[PDB]
This record gives sequence, structure tokens and C-alpha cells, in this order.
Amino acid sequence: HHWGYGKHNGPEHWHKDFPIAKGERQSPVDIDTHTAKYDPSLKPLSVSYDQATSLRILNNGHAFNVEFDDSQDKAVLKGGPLDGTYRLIQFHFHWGSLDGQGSEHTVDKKKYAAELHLVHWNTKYGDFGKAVQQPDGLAVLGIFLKVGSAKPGLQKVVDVLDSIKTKGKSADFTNFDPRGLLPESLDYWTYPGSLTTPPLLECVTWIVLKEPISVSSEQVLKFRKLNFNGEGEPEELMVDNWRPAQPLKNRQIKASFK
Ligand SMILES: CC(C)c1ccccc1NC(=O)Nc1ccc(S(N)(=O)=O)cc1
Ligand SMILES: [Zn+2]
Repeated sequence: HHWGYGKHNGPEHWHKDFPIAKGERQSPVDIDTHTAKYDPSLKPLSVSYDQATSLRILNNGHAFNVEFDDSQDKAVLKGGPLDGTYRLIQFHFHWGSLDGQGSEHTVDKKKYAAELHLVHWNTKYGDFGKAVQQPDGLAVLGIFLKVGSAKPGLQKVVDVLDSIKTKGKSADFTNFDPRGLLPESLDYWTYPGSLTTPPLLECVTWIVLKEPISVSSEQVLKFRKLNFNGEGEPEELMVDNWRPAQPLKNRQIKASFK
């Protein structure tokens, strides 16, 4: 039927509806830390979220998105590998049914418990819908999660999940500050890739931070209480909503650090 993460509609099936699944710049990928090369030409990364304005949180049946008002020039990502300015539109996570899996990118084949994606669009293309049609349309900032100490800045997200348990439910979610989800270091790897779910468009500059954030077991357990299904349908837990690593093909991963 329609795509998902199950046996009959998961990642190995996506290529039938979305042939670009077998394309030349698909994501995620395994980051081989020894083959990644330091690029002194990379300019410093600039994350300016002081004026970010969150509006709403939505369970879309695949993950949950915290959405931002992107009608003004507020929360922007620039520098690093990027030319120009990219505006924050939403963030979401991918996670596992177990602490030992959940991330989409891997690091020397290591899977983290989850992965946060902060999605930004290139303002030269006017809006998100036009930007995703361009090879440099999006920049996604990826941040690994490991299970250990709690992330206090995540808790406001965790506590609203009960109100969006099932597909299609949304809730007001204003004044959430995504700066509370960032690690200390902005050291990163970068490569050209794609959306990691259908339609799998090859429009993303990936920027994946080397330093993970820690969240508590209790925090990620609450992610795993969400549902893929809609209300009044059979309960299917929203877990393992990650795509495995795709072939690197003719790409090089660059590091911002040595
Ligand atoms: C046509 C698609 C791109 C579209 C138009 C309007 C609203 C939402 C969407 N879909 C998405 O935004 N999908 C989407 C966004 C981000 C990602 S990810 N996991 O690579 O960061 C994967 C899928
Ligand atoms: Zn994602």
C-alpha cells in the first residue's frame, strides 16, 4: 500500500514508488571517520536560533515534527559548507525500539539510539516547496542521541507527546527553544545527500555533528509510546522509523575538524 517502516512497506520496498531510492546521492550513509577528510576551506558553521518561533507539534504517522514560523528571517543556519542562508522550518527525530538502534547515519557502523534532524531551506528559493526541487535546496543538521543523562531542553517535547499519540494529531507548541537540544561542540561531517524518507529527493546538504547529546532512558521510552496508526485503528508503536545506511557511491564526506 503506502510507504512505511514495516515488512511489506519498508525501506527495501520504497524504490518501487520512488525509483530515486537507488540514486546517486541517497541518505543516510555510514560515516567512515578514517576516510573522511579534513577540509580547512570549510568556513565556520553559524546556528542562529535566538529568534526561533515554534508553532505546533504534529504526529504525521512517520515521526513527530516541531514546526516553526518560517515567514520571516529568524532562525537561520549558514556558514560551514553552505552558500547563503537557510531557514529553520521543522525538527523531528528517528529512533529505535531498543537503545542499540535508531539513528539513520552511523559512525564507523555504530548506531546511536536516535537522531535529531533540524530541517532548513535555502532562502534563495522563496519557500520550502520550491527549495526541495533544487540540489542545494535544504540543509539538515543531524545530531545523534545516546542514552545516559537526561537532556533538560528536550523535556517540554516529551511531555506533550501524550496529546499527539496517533497519526494526524497536532497540538499547539509555542516558545520552544531548540538551542536546548544542541551539544557543546559544532564539529561536523558534511556530504551531499537526500531526504531519508519518501519522496527521497536529492536536495539536502547534510551536516552531521560529531558530538552526541545525552537523553535519559525515560525520555526515549516516551518516544516509543507514540503510534504510527490513527485513532480508532489497531495500535502499532512508532519505533524503528529509521532508514538504514545507503551506498556512498561517488561522494566524499568532509570533516570540519582534525
Ligand atoms: C514534497 C515533500 C518534500 C514535502 C512537501 C511539503 C511538506 C512536507 C514534505 N515532506 C517532507 O518535508 N519530508 C521530509 C522532510 C525531512 C526529511 S529528513 N529525515 O531527511 O530530514 C525527510 C522527509
Ligand atoms: Zn529525518
